Amino acid sequence: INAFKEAVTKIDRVEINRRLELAYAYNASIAGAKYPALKDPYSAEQVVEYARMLEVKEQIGHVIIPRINQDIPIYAGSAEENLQRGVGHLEGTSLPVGGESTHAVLTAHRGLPTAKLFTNLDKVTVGDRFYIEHIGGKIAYQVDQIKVIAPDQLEDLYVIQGEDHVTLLTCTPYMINSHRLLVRGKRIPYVEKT
Repeated sequence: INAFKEAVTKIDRVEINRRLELAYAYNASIAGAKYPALKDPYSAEQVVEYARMLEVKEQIGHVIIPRINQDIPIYAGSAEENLQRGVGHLEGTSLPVGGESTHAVLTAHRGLPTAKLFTNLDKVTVGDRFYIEHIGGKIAYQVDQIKVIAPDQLEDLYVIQGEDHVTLLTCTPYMINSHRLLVRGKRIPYVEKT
């Protein structure tokens, strides 16, 4: 929410860059494999510390989607704790700080009575934009692909070398959840202007 934007301003640029660098290294690591053992976010299988460097007052950034007027905190891992309050990052996929050979997967709950979250993620079209905001600032994506897969298929979630992507992942059809609707953005130039 607001505790992020503010809490961020209070941190020193050097500290920030130290922390971003640690994330880039993580990402470069993931990019390098071979394929990470990826695991259905929608199950208990046991706090998470992989993304400590990005963590600022519990979150690691914010996901903005103008088309559906959503601005949702992001939390590391996909524990139900976090899916109750916002989007959860899927451990094994790139940290959502961007860079070539990264593919971050962000996942969210549809239909919750508390928050809407990715409830209206079906209204998102190719062409649309969303933004990840993190300790580093705000980066921009343009939806380049929307795809419906079976729950045990994952090829679509891996890093694509030389490419910079973020996928918003939810369940589908609405209220049947036999499948997974993936909305994947592709990094585009964005000059944050006051």
